[PDB]
Amino acid sequence: PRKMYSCAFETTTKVEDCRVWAYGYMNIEDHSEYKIGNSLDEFMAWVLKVQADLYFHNLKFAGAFIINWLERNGFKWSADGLPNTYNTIISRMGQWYMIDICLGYKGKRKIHTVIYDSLKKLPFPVKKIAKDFKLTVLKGDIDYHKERPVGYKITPEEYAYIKNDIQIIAEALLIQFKQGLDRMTAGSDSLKGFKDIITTKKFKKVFPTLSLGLDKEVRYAYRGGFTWLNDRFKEKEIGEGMVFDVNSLYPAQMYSRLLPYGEPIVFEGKYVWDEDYPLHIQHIRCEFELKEGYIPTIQIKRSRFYKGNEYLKSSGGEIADLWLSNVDLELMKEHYDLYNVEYISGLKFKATTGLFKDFIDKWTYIKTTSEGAIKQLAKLMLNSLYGKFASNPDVTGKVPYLKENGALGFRLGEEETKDPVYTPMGVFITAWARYTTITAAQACYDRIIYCDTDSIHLTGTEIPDVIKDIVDPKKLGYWAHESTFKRAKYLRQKTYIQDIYMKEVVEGSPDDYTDIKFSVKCAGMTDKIKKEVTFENFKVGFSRKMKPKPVQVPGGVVLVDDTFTIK
DNA sequence: GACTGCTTAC
DNA sequence: ACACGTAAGCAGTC
Ligand SMILES: Nc1nc2c(ncn2[C@H]2C[C@H](O)[C@@H](COP(=O)(O)OP(=O)(O)OP(=O)(O)O)O2)c(=O)[nH]1
Ligand SMILES: [Mg+2]
Ligand SMILES: [Mn+2]
Repeated sequence: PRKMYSCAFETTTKVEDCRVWAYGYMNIEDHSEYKIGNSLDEFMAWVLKVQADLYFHNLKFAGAFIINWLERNGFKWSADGLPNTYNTIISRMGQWYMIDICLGYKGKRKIHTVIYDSLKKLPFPVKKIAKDFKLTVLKGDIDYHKERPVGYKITPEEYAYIKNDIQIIAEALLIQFKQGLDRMTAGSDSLKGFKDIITTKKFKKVFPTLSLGLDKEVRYAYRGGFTWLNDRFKEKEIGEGMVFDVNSLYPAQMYSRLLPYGEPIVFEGKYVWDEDYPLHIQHIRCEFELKEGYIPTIQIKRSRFYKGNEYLKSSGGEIADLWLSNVDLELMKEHYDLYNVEYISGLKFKATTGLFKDFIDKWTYIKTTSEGAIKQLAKLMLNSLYGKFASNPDVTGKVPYLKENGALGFRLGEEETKDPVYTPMGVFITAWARYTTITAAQACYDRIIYCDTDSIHLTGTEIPDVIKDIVDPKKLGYWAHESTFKRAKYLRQKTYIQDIYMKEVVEGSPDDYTDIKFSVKCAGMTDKIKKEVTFENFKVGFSRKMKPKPVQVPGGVVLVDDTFTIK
């Protein structure tokens, strides 16, 4: 059995002088076996000898320093596991999962140390993990702005902080390990846990591995959340209003909607109703016009004729070439007049409900009876199961290298593909979610300001009748009354501000409130820049050079300030 | 445009 | 083989 260590670095912040000044490691199963020191050389000597599993919190950061050292001390990158090489799992999106450092083989047994990201299991800051896992946490922080020359000696206080940090993570990881949550990521524990419940034999039967060609066809119909701002309210100062948000929307669809399973049947032309294959994806070419009084529902991506984020009123004289689930197509027919519809071909599926019951019951109970990180973890188990079913087969990743200037660079690796999980489930989970949210928005047409995926933002403070019997703060698939606001302003998708009514005892109301809480929502905008925002300055053209940007420099990674501009 | 390489809102 | 998802976005290179 391989030993497991919780590890951390403390690093300098200068582009011209980027290095580790402190490191710590601690045996997760024996806290007495730990060590803190001021030399990366000393840490990496231990790394190469220990032949164990290491965890850093935010491997993307520490990993840069580790790979900088490896490239300087005779290691090259290799997928083959050759002596004096290292392998990585770094995704196309720049997510770090693994560094596997190989010293060679004794016979057929690999001599290696593997380094994982604890952030993939526990995606919270260390102090938040301590608070919600109820672990010991020291008050205060290391001063990162302090000058620290090579050989700088670690103070007793700094020592205690490093030791605390690695112990918090060690303790939290062990809590999860002893629960059987032992995979390298939350998502991986999620899919495995679901397979444990239904059995692997049943998984294979009910969710067969589709061919890459068929999977690709299915994925044409795979889309995400309905995120939409009503033109009527775009960039206007709004008065009183409210937000409702579905409790676990996608898991609620998984729980109760008609969903596909098994091998699809290919058909040509228009789908013909088949009660045993009641779900389908249809390939069409058509033109369309939005019906008066209906919310637009069609957005077209990867087309030279359309803005991909724009919900379309009209096909505008071009032919829309679409692969659509039956859920989407019926919603399209409800909201649009369709013209010159060419039904080309498609795929039909067997379907049933309840395939995720026990799994959803388990994690919902945990979600409903927990708070903070624990609640958020339960939420992630539910949502990552959906994600795992729609896992892209393309697992091509990034290959690190040391460039001439001594900083790490990356190149796109060789094409790698893995088996599809079950992409039709992904297609229909999101289609039903879109249906749920859009049906509610449409029933609130007179008051609807904005939707993002599973929310409705409404003018006025009275609960609409369409959801009045299904408002609840926790219950699966019910609408939580998220907030009531005194005023708001919506510039564009995922970009809005609200003055929310609050009460001290939490969410408040126009009659009973003690405080007004200014809330900024803006995709891309980081926390310090949000603190700059006011009702007055929140507008297209707003810009602040205060967005931290991680930059590869010689020795590792530093944060430098970049701009964020509302363009 | 494609691409790299980051963010937050779901 | 390991490795949850789309969406909307900003700031760059070539
Ligand atoms: N695959 C995946 N989907 C997510 C994730 N976060 C949100 N989503 C999708 C699925 C969610 O049901 C949906 C709406 O997000 P919310 O933030 O409202 O979470 P949800 O509604 O699940 O729970 P809550 O509203 O917190 O009770 O967006 C994620 O981390 N992974
Ligand atoms: Mg939501
Ligand atoms: Mn929700």
